[PDB]
Amino acid sequence: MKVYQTNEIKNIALLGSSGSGKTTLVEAMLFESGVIKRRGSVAAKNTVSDYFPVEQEYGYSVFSTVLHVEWNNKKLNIIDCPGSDDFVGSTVTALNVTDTAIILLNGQYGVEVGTQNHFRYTEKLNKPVIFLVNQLDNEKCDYDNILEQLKEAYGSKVVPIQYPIATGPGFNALIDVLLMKKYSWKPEGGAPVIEDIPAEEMDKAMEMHKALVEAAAENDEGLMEKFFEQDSLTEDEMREGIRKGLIARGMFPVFCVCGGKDMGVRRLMEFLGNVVPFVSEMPKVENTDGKEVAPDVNGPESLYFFKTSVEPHIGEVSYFKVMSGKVREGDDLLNADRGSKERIAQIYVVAGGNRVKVEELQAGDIGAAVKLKDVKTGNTLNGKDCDYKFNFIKYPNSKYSRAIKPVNEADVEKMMTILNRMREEDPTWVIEQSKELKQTLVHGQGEFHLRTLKWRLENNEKLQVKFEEPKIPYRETITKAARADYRHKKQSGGAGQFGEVHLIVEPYKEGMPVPDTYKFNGQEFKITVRGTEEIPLEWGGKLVFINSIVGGSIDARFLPAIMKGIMSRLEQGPLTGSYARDVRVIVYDGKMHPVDSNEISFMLAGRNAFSEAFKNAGPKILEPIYDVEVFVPSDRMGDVMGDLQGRRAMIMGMSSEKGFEKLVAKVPLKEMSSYSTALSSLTGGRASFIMKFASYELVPTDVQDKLIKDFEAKQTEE
Ligand SMILES: Nc1nc2c(ncn2[C@@H]2O[C@H](COP(=O)(O)OP(=O)(O)OP(=O)(O)O)[C@@H](O)[C@H]2O)c(=O)[nH]1
Ligand SMILES: [Mg+2]
Repeated sequence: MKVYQTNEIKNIALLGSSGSGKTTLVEAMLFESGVIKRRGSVAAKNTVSDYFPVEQEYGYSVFSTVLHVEWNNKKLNIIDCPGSDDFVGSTVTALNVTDTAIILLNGQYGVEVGTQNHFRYTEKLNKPVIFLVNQLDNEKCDYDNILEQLKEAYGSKVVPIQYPIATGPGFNALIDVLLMKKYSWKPEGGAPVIEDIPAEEMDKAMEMHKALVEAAAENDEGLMEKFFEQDSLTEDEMREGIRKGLIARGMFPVFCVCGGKDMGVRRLMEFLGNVVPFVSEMPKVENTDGKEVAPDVNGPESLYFFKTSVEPHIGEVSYFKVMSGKVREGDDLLNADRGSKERIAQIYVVAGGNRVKVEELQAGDIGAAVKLKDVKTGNTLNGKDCDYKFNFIKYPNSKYSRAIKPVNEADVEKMMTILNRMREEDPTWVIEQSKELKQTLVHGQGEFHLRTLKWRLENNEKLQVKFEEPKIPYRETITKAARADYRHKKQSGGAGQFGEVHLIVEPYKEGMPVPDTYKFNGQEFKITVRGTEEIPLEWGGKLVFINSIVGGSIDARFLPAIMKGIMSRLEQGPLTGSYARDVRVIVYDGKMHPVDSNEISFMLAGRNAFSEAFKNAGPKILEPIYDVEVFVPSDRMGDVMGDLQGRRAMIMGMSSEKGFEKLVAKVPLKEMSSYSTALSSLTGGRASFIMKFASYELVPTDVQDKLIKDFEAKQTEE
């Protein structure tokens, strides 16, 4: 409730591999700061962070939780990312908002594949990294090995700050380097018995202290001058280097903490409030107009909303971060996107699932608000003097897609509303409503990511849903030139409705002009350029209606009747009932009755004539393909290439980058239906791929035959 200044706040986001001790460490930090009363164990299913229903039934974190700990004149805006693999949507969301990332390492395991994955996100976003070793009570541990495992993984910038005397359940003291003191503890935990380093470990402290002061010296030019003068920095002069070094991204500290037994948590909270990048020194964020927005406390107020947790039995809560300015209760704010004139009734400060009414949130601090009208994720709310509108968080591309569908076709509207709300909760649940496919597409990050969406629908809102294979957008085309003739006449009403049009059909490709000669069955037809028209279609492709009526043999105003007739049959498609594309149509000769021919006469004449041109020509089916850039380790490069060779892929590139590689391919979309599941199995969760549409190409005939037989099988049900 106590209003915190700009210099007294600081943003941290917890990262690390799954099952490393992030949620449990959060519980200890809140307990030692007095936010909660008694610790709740993850087995007891009463933790502060994992307060969601789905997040409890699994037993591990699903949604990152925003929460704070009050310490000595410093407030920490900790965000506890889930740390899994299929929930990286919330990891990038929290890592853009925050200003420093702490990576947790499991002592028993060491540097897992989850640790490697998250550290790549920090490199992408240029965020500080502090390595934090946890779970030191497991006997299957060796702190020397953990640094040894990590020393080659990342550069020599890594320097330790603490080391335990000995691991195992008997661990109750760890020798520090930053404060040159040994911190003993009791089995209950929470009571740091500060005590000067013993004689045996006195030898081990100096060289790392010499190493530690050396690491912080090079970070700042001024501190290097102090190194020459005094040859040693004791407490605070070397603390400034870590501030700049983390900004410089050239110093990764290593810690020790037992989150299970609350050993070092008080020391951990003291460190972060002591030396991390400030909200001011962190590289300023810029809005969509290029203005380098700075964390100015006195500037205009601007709310950025990034999380919209709608956890049941509490209500819709929309978290926000203030990029600049300050927020008083009962202020006036304008929605940058679709301005609804929102008035924040009362702001809140959030500590997991528990909120406390507060009267002010200075710039660069995370907050919360409840019961808003028209605020969605990504909407920026700001004052009337400035029209700031932020868009700087780019989520990773989709990696797995299924078409959701209710068990009964009566709750479709309800399922639309729920999915929209959950897309608001997690923006990575990309939903596209394709009219051509006539299906509700759900996009995520893997097979497991969409299963979590299913579970929330099944339990929280009591709606049954199922995931089905998504339809494929197929396009028709033709191979070789051909033609046909057709004539029409009907004398059941008034006029004869006479219509006869001879037209030539051939594929259209850019760069090749139309010839004036066509060899059809040992006969010659003359084509002249009377009209060059290329109408785009709403479903992609092109249509060319080159006309060659000889000087006015047929009426020169009756062409539009054929125009709508062709597209009527072009939309359907004879081979598979799908849209066609890239066809150049040549119309030259026809027979026209002087008075009995109207628009409907030629519309039917053109339509039926065009329909029969395909089966005399060569029809084909086009399969969309996606450019794929698989980031794969060198160890499993061979197995990944083989699988692509089973996907009818095309090897195009081979990039040797660090320990990993980078593979380029053009894999058909149908073969990419379930690749994220398959790629993880082959590699072991150490690879990622990116899809990118690259137009339609043809298919081998065996694929073509499979489609046509299935197409008629559905029609037989009538
Ligand atoms: N041996 C040992 N185990 C611990 C310690 N602290 C926590 N654990 C266990 O480690 C497990 C890891 O659980 P979490 O910390 O909740 O997992 P997380 O950090 O939220 O990451 P996710 O599993 O992806 O959600 C928990 O079930 C704890 O029981 C510890 O100090 N020593
Ligand atoms: Mg977790």
